Amino acid sequence: QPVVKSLLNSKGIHYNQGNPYNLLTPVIEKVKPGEQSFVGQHAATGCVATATAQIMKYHNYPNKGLKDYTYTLSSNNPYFNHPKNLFAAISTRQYNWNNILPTYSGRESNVQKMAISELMADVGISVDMDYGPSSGSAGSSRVQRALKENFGYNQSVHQINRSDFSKQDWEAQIDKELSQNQPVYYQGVGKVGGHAFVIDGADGRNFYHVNWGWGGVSDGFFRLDALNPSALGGFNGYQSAVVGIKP
Ligand SMILES: N#C[C@H](Cc1cccc(N=[S@@](=O)(F)N2CCC(C(N)=O)CC2)c1)NC(=O)OCc1ccccc1
Repeated sequence: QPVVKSLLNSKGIHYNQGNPYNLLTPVIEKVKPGEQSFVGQHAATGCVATATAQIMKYHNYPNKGLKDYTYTLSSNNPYFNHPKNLFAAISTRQYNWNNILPTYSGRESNVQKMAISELMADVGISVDMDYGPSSGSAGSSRVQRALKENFGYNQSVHQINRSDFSKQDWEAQIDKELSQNQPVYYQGVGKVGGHAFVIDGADGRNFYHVNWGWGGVSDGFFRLDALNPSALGGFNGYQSAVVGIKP
């Protein structure tokens, strides 16, 4: 195993799901029965969209979108009135990656805040995001499609499932991407549900650096079968990844 210092940290890339990243997500319309109300608030960007956007910022690509996308919200969603359709005019987008900053603390211009909110909403719509105070997505299977068809990433983009490999071969896939200066999309499921994040480093002793997409919270080094962030209370089952992410 090679040693690779965290690729996202080297570029100051630290995104989150709340403000100002979610200023263009759908505004919540209903109160989930018996729950405290989130009406009038923008939905979370979703960890699937945050992890993908962090990878896209690392490559600063694309300058122009390739294809629009539309989908209909799941009728199960208790936060919006149905039927609810969402649309992103990605094919007309001129992404200004000099306005899409590596991280936001609130001191930024509104041109810069709207630039990252544009990307976060475009990416989220591209992966059929189930919006809410927390926002969910199928993850890897839609990330690989969206990066290729909507944003024109390389044909090398594809999803790999943990159940298809030995432990050695699975880690070898991750190690190859990192040594190519290519961060890796990753996701897993725990008792509380699933989460999507980014692998961008390796300690050379089977610990991997993780960017959970929570603005830096619990970021550090973890083993692939012990992805237990302290912010939870792990995402070690049904693990999948998207590799070969490059222009
Ligand atoms: N931010 C953010 C969201 C947080 C969130 C929001 C709502 C529900 C939820 N829990 S889920 O119950 F829906 N869960 C259990 C069953 C699993 C399965 N059987 O595939 C799917 C995942 C998690 N994260 C995310 O969307 O997880 C992507 C992901 C997708 C597949 C696998 C791993 C991760």
